[PDB]
Amino acid sequence: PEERYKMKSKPLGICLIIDCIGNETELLRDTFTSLGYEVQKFLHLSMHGISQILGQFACMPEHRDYDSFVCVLVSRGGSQSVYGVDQTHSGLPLHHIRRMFMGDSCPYLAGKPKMFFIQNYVVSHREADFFWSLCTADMSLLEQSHSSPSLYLQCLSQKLRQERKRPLLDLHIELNGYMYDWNSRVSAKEKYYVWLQHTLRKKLILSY
Amino acid sequence: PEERYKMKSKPLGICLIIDCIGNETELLRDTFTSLGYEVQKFLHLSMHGISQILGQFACMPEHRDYDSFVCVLVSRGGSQSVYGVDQTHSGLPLHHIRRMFMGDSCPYLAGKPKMFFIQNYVVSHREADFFWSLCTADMSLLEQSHSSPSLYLQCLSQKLRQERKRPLLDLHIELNGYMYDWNSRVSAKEKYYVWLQHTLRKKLILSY
Repeated sequence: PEERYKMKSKPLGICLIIDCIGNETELLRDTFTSLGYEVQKFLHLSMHGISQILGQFACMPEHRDYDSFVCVLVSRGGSQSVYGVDQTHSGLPLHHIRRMFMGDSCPYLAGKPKMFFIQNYVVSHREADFFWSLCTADMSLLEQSHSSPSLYLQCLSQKLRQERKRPLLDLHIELNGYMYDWNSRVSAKEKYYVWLQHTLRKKLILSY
Repeated sequence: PEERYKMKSKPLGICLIIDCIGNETELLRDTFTSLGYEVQKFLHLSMHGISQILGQFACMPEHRDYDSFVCVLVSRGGSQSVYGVDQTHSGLPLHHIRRMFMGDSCPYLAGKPKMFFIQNYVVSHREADFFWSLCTADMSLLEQSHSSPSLYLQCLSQKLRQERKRPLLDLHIELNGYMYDWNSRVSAKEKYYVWLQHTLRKKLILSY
């Protein structure tokens, strides 16, 4: 009875990683490579560079042969937007990003789980099958150490790599609990806020 | 290892039902009574009546002895607000509702799952442990038949009553799929849009 997203293709799908800060530390490259994804990572992209690359990945016909898609984005930004490496106050809207992968603009992934994991650093029907995890943290953390991976990326890597058989949603609940516990022990500026929004229609497990 | 919210008290908690339309049809009263909740239902409340009652339920000291809280609200409203039976265009903000049950204003439910299931009809740290399911539907459905329960309430009742051992989140995923399938077969005005937002930190199952 219980429906589950088909997850059998080899690779499971493409995992697009855009790290505009430099602290992703291969954590998710290694994690998703280990889960069976084909990872392509890019560094030092401006907003225009981000759109160029996102546009190209949304158009690949090889998605047709894959069961899912993963996108990891690490960037400075505002609420609901990313700046890439640009010094700006009007960033690339996040909704414009997910918009590029909706069924109409991206037929090849129609009916397939499209997962977005975003680490943002800020200054203090066609929409079914999307998984959108957004972590916001204070920009001061980058001034202190821009090469140190956020706890969100570390925890995400740990959970997916160590418990790939549990549903993604259940792992994310534990990540929620993990971030809440961290937040309760540190100063305001060291905290991580995690927002999750999804339109999944079936149980999603990143493995066979 | 896997954490799960404590669910053993008798009753599991209070289930507050506010039906300002008249179509709840005892579906959730029966469902939650069957799961072990003490149900209290109110009808024909204005925005002021809704706040009066919500305020009283947020203050009950008996929550101290319960493991959770459930609130079902059925009302005409705007986006993110409910009018109760008032003819108005500025309703009671939904965020003002959840605000009344946060840890600071509601210590007795601190660390406990607070579940809100809302059916709205519209014209075309302190925040951990909240589960917020909001269904929006077109007001024209009430003109046609204000006593007919929405499919959202019917499906919710069916899932919880027939599969009380599965986590609430997994049931809600199936409800998502159920609503998407319904939406794909009918006209715009008969559709139901479901928005889910939560801050759960552990697996939530409404039974022992």
